[PDB]
Amino acid sequence: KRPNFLVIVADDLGFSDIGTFGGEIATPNLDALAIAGLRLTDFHTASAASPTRSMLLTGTDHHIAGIGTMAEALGYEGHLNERVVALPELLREAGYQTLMAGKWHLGLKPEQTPHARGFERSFALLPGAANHYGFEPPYDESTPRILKGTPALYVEDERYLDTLPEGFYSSDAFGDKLLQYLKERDQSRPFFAYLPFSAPHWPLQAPREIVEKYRGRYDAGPEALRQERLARLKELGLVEADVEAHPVLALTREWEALEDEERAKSARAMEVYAAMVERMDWNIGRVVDYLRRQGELDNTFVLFMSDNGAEGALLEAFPKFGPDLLDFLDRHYDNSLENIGRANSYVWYGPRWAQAATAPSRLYKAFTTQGGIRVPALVRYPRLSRQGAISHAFATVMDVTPTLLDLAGVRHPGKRWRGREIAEPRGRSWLGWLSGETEAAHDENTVTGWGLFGMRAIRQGDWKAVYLPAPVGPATWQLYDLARDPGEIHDLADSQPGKLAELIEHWKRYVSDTGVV
Ligand SMILES: O=P(O)(Oc1cccc(Br)c1)c1ccccc1
Ligand SMILES: [Ca+2]
Repeated sequence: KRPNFLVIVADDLGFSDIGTFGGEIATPNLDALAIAGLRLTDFHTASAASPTRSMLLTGTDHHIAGIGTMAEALGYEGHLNERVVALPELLREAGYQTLMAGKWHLGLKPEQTPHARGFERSFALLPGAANHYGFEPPYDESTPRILKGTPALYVEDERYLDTLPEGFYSSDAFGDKLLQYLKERDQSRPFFAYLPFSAPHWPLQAPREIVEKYRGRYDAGPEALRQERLARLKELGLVEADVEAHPVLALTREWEALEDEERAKSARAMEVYAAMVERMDWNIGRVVDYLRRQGELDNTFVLFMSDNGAEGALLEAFPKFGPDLLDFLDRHYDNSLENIGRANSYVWYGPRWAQAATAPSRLYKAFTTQGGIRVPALVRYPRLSRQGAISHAFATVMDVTPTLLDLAGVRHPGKRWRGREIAEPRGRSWLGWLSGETEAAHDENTVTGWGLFGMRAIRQGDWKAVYLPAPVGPATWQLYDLARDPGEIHDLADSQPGKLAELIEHWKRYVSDTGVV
């Protein structure tokens, strides 16, 4: 009996959003998995979506894997490249049926789809985002660049779909298709099921009957929400009782300065966001419940994670996502209070709502601070001894591929594969740790880097240096002790210059080992 694998990925979901991670959002199915399983407080991705995915499915750094930056902002090919082999390719050759429904974000062309990169069945959104209901604006030269880059471009296997079924809603469709593939499976061989949702990613959109469950829940605003989330994190033991939260940084007006109408719309956005997450969770339950009734769940290793920190961006602030985003939305969408959440609305919830969900951490998605890279994760697999607990052991998304190969009885092919030279995993298997033999998969000497959009981080043990350029940081290296300062508040660069210079060496090594530009 070799295990099945179920890897579920939420898109821009925040660290404390779900119930068992401190949240008020209804997530009964993930909560059952998390309390019985092991929850992780020091698990890491990249600061953004496609880089994190490139890493999940190869076991090495996104700069090696082809996503050195996002395609949309151009191993810098803009897709998963031929210098790496992908987990599903490896498992498919060892007898696993490879199944996916969800967001891909690792290439748009035939030779780059899931069906080209190791999946026997796949239903995928290829770009980084799209309208959850398939409602499309007009496309021409003049359409905002951010909209031109996010059409509802789906594929099933090799067939690019020219229409979507009626009632299409992204999370419900991904639940539907993965269930179909599981029910159609060969019941006497194991599976690798990959369930990358595009929820709760903008535009924020969800069925009204779920949104209505949160009516008025967010009327006290995002600081009030942050205070609730931090109290609950502490109460549950997810964060140390006296942790100092990083201060909230935003260029928008604070809740109390806002006019009544603006508040009503901003709260309605966060109501919609909550319904996205509950509705995601509902589709996760349909899949998990089917596996359970089949007698398969207990020999399934289940991993759930978000792909980056919660999304604080103001899409109207990046004129390269335009020209004229807001004017185009005014003319083509209906963002009135009543309509927010339907197919022809288009909103994002902004920096303050997002910081409520990353607290105590500094900032959010697209930064190299812990706000952008520390994400919620859980593992439910009852053959592991380390279950029912909360672990603060350091771990990354690069650890997953090695772990699953290990569990599957499969050797990584080393440096050549299908007659091409290839990269070897930078992560470490979780099996010694999760099987209870060791306290963690890494130690006080483990070195890890990040670099993206001109920001840097370098970590060794619990020591981390960060580099944020202008206008979002001081354009210099800052040094943090994450054992004492999870908020990355107290810069130690002057009190501990030897430690920093050491980390700076490690950074140069990372640049040269990974090909960072
Ligand atoms: O994965 P994505 O959500 O990532 C980012 C990263 C930095 C800033 C922003 Br805004 C979105 C994204 C979605 C669609 C097109 C381009 C990028
Ligand atoms: Ca994402």
